[PDB]
Amino acid sequence: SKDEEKLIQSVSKAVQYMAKRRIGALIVFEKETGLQDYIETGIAMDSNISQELLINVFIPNTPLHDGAMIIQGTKIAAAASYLPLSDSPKISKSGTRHRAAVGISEVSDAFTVIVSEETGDISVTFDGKLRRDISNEIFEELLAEHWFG
Amino acid sequence: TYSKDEEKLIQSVSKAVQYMAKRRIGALIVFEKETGLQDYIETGIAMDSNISQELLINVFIPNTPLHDGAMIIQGTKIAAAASYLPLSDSPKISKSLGTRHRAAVGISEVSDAFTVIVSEETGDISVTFDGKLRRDISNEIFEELLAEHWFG
Ligand SMILES: Nc1ncnc2c1ncn2[C@@H]1O[C@H](COP(=O)(O)CP(=O)(O)OP(=O)(O)O)[C@@H](O)[C@H]1O
Ligand SMILES: Nc1ncnc2c1ncn2[C@@H]1O[C@H](COP(=O)(O)CP(=O)(O)OP(=O)(O)O)[C@@H](O)[C@H]1O
Ligand SMILES: [Mn+2]
Repeated sequence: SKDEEKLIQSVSKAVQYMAKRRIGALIVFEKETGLQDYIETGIAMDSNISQELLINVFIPNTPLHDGAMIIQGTKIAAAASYLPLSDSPKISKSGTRHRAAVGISEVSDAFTVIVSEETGDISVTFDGKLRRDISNEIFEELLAEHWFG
Repeated sequence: TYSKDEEKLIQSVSKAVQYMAKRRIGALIVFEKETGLQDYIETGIAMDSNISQELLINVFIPNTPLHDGAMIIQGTKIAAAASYLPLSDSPKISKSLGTRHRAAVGISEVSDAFTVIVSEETGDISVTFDGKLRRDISNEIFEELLAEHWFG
């Protein structure tokens, strides 16, 4: 819908911004698995969403950059939350934010996007499986589909 | 005298303003009284967020989109960031002063809002209300003024 696409653009434009600037980011989009347990380990925001706020949160050396940001519907549920970590061998040993995204994907049906601190690649995790280095067009397609759809 | 959650907030704000004072990070926070600032809210970015010391710090970090302009609070929620306020033209304002000070004042003039400013250059905490700017208040005085202007 017309309003849903503004949010996809807001999110998609923020991760592209952080991709080029090499800012690591970890954003969880809640489906039907309740993530209120993982929200409560972070800082509550209950915030509306905007490309500018998404970028501010993940600025390095800031309080909210540490941990995952959790989205519930149209609002920022929390920032700086910690997700559990998977120990599966398929994970390449070459980041923790990648560990956290797979972790939450094994324990929930959430859709998580990761931007790599070192490479700037856009990766996603859902259904316990990591999808690495996807293009922006592919990312918007998947985000639209898992987030609303 | 004040509710436990009400005191949660002050502290939150108070710890955020102190952190930014020592680091010389400029900040501008407007607390809405009864004059509606929705016109000034609409010039920023909407947030409608809850308050925490950590978010207040993130907003005003230099070189970020949300740092330039004012943060406007309505009750318990951050209404918007990067809002712009009118600039005072009073002759008494010192040429030495920053735009934001100029701004706070301005806002003071046309509304009954309570505005706090931390100067990038000195780290001094100043507050604004009723067209009057009171410079360099101490942290203890700031919590007193904020509590009474914010929650009456
Ligand atoms: N429980 C948890 N759940 C989710 N994310 C976490 C987490 N603990 C830490 N993080 C994220 O992990 C990031 C830091 O990871 P680090 O301790 O620097 C190992 P790293 O990610 O491999 O660094 P690198 O990516 O540069 O190699 C933090 O910035 C935080 O965002
Ligand atoms: N109308 C307004 N309302 C609120 N804040 C304002 C404002 N106009 C400017 N500011 C604040 O003023 C600060 C910049 O001070 P200025 O006097 O404008 C030097 P500047 O060139 O604008 O700094 P810049 O280097 O960020 O451009 C900005 O952080 C912004 O926060
Ligand atoms: Mn200037």
